[PDB]
Amino acid sequence: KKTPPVYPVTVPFLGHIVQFGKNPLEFMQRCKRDLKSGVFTISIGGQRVTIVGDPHEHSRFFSPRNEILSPREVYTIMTPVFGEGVAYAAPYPRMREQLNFLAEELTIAKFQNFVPAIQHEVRKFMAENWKEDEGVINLLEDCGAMIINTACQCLFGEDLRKRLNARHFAQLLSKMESSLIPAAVFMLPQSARCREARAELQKILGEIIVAREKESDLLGGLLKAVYRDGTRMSLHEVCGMIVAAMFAGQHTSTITTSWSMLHLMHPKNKKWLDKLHKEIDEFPAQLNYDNVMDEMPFAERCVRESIRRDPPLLMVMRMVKAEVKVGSYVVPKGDIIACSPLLSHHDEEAFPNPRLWDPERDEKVDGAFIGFGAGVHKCIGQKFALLQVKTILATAFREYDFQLLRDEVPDPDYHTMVVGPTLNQCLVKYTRKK
Ligand code: HEM
Ligand SMILES: CC(C)c1ccc(NC(=O)O[C@H](Cn2ccnc2)c2ccc(Cl)cc2)cc1
Repeated sequence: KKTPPVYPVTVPFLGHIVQFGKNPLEFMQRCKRDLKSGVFTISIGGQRVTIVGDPHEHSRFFSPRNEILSPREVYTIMTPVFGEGVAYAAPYPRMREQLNFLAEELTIAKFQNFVPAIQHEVRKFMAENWKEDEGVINLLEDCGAMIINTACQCLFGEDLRKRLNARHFAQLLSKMESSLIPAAVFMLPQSARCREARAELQKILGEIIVAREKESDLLGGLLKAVYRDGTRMSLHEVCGMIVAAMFAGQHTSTITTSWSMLHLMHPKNKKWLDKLHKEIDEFPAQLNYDNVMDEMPFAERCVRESIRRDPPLLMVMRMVKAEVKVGSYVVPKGDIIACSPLLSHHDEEAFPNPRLWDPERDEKVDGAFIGFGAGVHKCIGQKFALLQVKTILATAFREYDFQLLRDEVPDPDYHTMVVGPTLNQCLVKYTRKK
């Protein structure tokens, strides 16, 4: 009549903290089987963390509006990176405007100059960093830029990038994130050390609008935005949404792209690689949007299966404000309710052989895949990242072949906020192709 089962903890203060850390997948795979339930409640620090790990129930986590399931108090962490009154740090109704504000820029209105834009960008890095017909790549780090390069290129305006190069906008981002550290979702020089990089970027920004006025891109659209009460976003409000737009893209999509390339370059998986080829071969250098979008479905599957196997975002969380029932269990207001792409995508009814990479697999429980989340919190970056990644792939597997130094694919380093493949494992020997 109330609640789902709880897991053993040997010593309380710790809870499950290192048991999670070592391997969150193993740990969760264990708990689920051992607790004979897809829905179960673990504990961090005498804080209650009840996971939603049975796929059929995802509706229960992703469907309810923020009041009933509220994300803010979980993501409070980002407030300094995003700003104090933005995204979650903003109140929800006003936040919704921000999401649609952002959404009206990733609107497929502006996607028409993107493809030819990121493509050219992929080459510019390749011809300048991939120089020889014999190759070195730390693909994870090389995709890190190729991603942040093409994106800035796509969303940063000509007058914007000159001032703030792609190469070193990363530098600000990767000085903002360093603020964000482990073990904070359930519990300063850097507050400053990061505030500085944000106040920096911000003035770098407010100094561009003056040149904008006394005289269009993500920023362009963002300033032309007026709220419900006919307000316009303050300097530092807009500043954050750019940060947030770009933070969200950089790692996920880098990882997604790397994880992606890896499986395809692998000898294990090379009927796919040549199925990619039967797909992208008759396509020319001239990449138009119809090509990526209308005529790249197989390649899309790969990227999706990449994200399926190893979701870059292991957990997503709400603070249970009202109390919500899930299957036959009930989640008590005061609990943190979580839902995990990582665990869910390894349910075997949903995804048989879940560590196997099969682009041409389909979810056998409708809704299982939650890589881009679901319900009232569906990712708004999805079609864009999907378009970045697809085009990067096409361009690269275009004129090239790839080899992995290793006998099999890198291990998911679960030792970060946003999980991608291992760093020291991700080296790849490139050779040129015609
Ligand atoms: C490419 C890999 C990506 C993955 C796997 C991903 C995954 C997700 C997930 C799971 C959520 C919501 C889940 C939760 O709140 O717990 C989400 C939300 C969001 N994503 Fe993404 N995302 C990706 C790329 C992007 C990109 C490229 C953008 C922007 C260009 C973006 C912008 C957002 C935004 C704005 C939200 C807010 C949704 C909300 O909380 O209401 N994401 N993403
Ligand atoms: C500007 C406004 C609409 C806006 C509001 C919210 C977000 N949220 C957001 O980016 O979520 C990222 C994860 N993510 C990565 C890819 N897609 C999503 C995130 C990571 C870690 C924590 Cl703790 C919380 C959130 C983005 C823009």
